[PDB]
Amino acid sequence: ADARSIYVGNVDYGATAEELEAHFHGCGSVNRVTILCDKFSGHPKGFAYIEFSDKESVRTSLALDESLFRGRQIKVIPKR
Amino acid sequence: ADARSIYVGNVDYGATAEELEAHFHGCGSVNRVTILCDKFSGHPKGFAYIEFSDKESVRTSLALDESLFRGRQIKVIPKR
Repeated sequence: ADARSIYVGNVDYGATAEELEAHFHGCGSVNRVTILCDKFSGHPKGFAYIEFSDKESVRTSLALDESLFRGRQIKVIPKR
Repeated sequence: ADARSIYVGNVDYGATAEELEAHFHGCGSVNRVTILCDKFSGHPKGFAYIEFSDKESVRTSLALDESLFRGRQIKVIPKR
């Protein structure tokens, strides 16, 4: 599961799983979206895990590193 | 951390951490909100963890079991 997952940095407290899936939908079938937020107002502090159905989607999704999601650049790496 | 946490059942793919914190804000200071979704369209399938700053907020938050959040009744229990 972690081998089929990416970490997505710079995700805010207004993000939804539907929005995240929609951002990564072209990379492959998504199994689970986990959003983790440590701030709920003011400057955001959080990230997400996207778990793809197939391992191959992970490499594909790396092209979305630095993409704009909800008005800010996201960091995309394989889940550490 | 798990001793300071609740499981929140029946959370949809349109929920945000800010909305969840706002629902539980009266129970005590929140440290982290984790949203976990297995469906991103159609009938939702997901849940959340709310990690409170203080253990005492967990018992308090149990009163919000069956409360309406985003138009549906949520299930609130101490994180298993």
